[PDB]
Amino acid sequence: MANITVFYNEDFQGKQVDLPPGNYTRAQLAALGIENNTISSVKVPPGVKAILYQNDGFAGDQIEVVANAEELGPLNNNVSSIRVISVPVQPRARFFYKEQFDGKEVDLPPGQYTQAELERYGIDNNTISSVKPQGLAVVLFKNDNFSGDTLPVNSDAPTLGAMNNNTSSIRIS
Ligand SMILES: [Ca+2]
Ligand SMILES: [Ca+2]
Repeated sequence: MANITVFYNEDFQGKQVDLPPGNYTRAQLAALGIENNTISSVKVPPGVKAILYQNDGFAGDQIEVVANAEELGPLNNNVSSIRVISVPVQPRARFFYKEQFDGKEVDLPPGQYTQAELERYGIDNNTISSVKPQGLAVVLFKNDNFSGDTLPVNSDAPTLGAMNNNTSSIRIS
């Protein structure tokens, strides 16, 4: 019942398409219609972990995700091959764009992120705000390699766009 959902245009914009898990490429896609510069944004719920592949035929710099990716990454200039495999259930956290549990919503599973993936994997170098732990507590860092001042969000906070200065790294515990 799971299935990844891509977006034609960037910024989580542009008609989306639901593709079933499993491994496939330009061949299967040829059957559909989309291919190449199209898988701009992505949205993949838990229960499964996806792996993207720039060049078709499963080649080129690959990627790995299990949540949504408003801004995939630099290699987003070309996409066609992918690989998805079911995965155990894992809680996560939910962040909102505007300060008011609103605006572009993004979420990430438990783990660690830096000033590169995090931003280009859920939001960006900043503009976070209101957070809502969907299952695990969230901790923010104000420096690369998660090393410096921090703000451990041990609970609900539908408003935080006034403290986290430049979120360089995070740790969903
Ligand atoms: Ca963009
Ligand atoms: Ca806020």
